[PDB]
Amino acid sequence: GFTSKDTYLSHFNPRDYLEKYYKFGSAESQILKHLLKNLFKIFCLDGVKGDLLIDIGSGPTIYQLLSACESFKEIVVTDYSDQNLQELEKWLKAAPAAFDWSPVVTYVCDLEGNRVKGPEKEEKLRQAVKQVLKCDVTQSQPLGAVPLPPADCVLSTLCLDAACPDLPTYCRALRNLGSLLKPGGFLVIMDALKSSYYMIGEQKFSSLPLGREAVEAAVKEAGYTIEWFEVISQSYSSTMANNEGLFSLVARKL
Ligand SMILES: Nc1ncnc2c1ncn2[C@@H]1O[C@H](CSCC[C@H](N)C(=O)O)[C@@H](O)[C@H]1O
Ligand SMILES: CNc1cc(C)c(C(N)=O)c[n+]1C
Repeated sequence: GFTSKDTYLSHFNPRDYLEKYYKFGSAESQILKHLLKNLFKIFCLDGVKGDLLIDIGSGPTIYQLLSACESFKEIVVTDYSDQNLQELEKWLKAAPAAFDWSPVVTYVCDLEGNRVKGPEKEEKLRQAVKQVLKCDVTQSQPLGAVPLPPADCVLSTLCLDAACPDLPTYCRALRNLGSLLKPGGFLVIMDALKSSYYMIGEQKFSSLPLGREAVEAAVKEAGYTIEWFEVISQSYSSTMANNEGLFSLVARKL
């Protein structure tokens, strides 16, 4: 009774997803602001840095990487959907048909103290992203046959509830992402709480409805130690999903 992963290849419209959730012109904008403040805190205020960050289930979005590119030499973006990766690549290659992230970029520049302007920030992100890869979090080797050095950080925003049909798969996915991480490496997860679906227009997608206790327990079971865990009550618009807030966590691999 859960969305099949092949539905992501064919029925997840990347430009419609961006239009629906990331236009930043709403509950969606309030959530985006909070996600950005947390990412800024992690990568710029806390010591989350290194040579390599792997972003898991990036979809067609870059917002989750804007603060990260200040702290990581290389960012690898990954997703199950080739269509999502193509939409991402349109922005990376600064193509005229690319999504306009400029209000989000400006917001991050403001958070970071206006040290740089939008164009410099976008260029820094474009230079950090060297690889755009296929991933499947449900597999023991999420990146398949593709070899990568162990990462300093694995980040995943709004992916794991959508990718995991049940709690045992969710715990296994956390172990699978851990295989990409160096010992003592950072795991950064942000996702919806108690959400059983989300919509992109008329297209419905399943979500695993987890509470904060189940998320914490799965992260400890998967071999991590939690540094901090935050719950926000703000939910997406009623037309989009049925979540009861969002969580953010930073953990280290044992
Ligand atoms: N098994 C799986 N492994 C990896 N990615 C998967 C997956 N099942 C679904 N996904 C991806 O999970 C994403 C959910 S959308 C979240 C996109 C983005 N990180 C954001 O913050 O908005 C989609 O891009 C979808 O292709
Ligand atoms: C904004 N993107 C969202 C939003 C929600 C609420 C869910 C979910 N897990 O229900 C998944 N995605 C990918």
